[PDB]
Amino acid sequence: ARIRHVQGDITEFQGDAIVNAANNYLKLGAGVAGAILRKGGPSIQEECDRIGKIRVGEAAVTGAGNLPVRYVIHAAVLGDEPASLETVRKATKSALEKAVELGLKTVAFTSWGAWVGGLPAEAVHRVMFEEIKKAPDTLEVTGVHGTEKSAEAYRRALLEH
Repeated sequence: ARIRHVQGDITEFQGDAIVNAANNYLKLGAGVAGAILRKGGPSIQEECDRIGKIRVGEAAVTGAGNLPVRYVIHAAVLGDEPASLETVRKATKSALEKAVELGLKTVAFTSWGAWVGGLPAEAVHRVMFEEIKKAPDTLEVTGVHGTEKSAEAYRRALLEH
């Protein structure tokens, strides 16, 4: 799938879905998840509770409440097991699979930086980008970054070569 990198708040993404990095228990806390629970509203955690625990490396879909997407795809990168490059690979793949199953066209991810601090940053990026590349061209993926400097740096890396 094609990727485009922009600066923004992922909770303001106007497309079909956002991916929320998650624990496998599917319980929301602070950060992106906190913005989701506040701006999305109570229905998101309520539906996560309905789904129940999933395995690390899996994903699960909820509605998005008052957010301007249709779905939140929760990607379980850690929880009852630690994050690894394999859990990152699996969770990314699983999230993309849910998007494809739902027949979606536009899906946003963050860098997942706040979930992978003990892993090598460049390898995390490589694993995620490889999974996104393998996804069908029926998907357009947006990488949402906190700053313009970072968004542009990610675009720059796609020239290289």
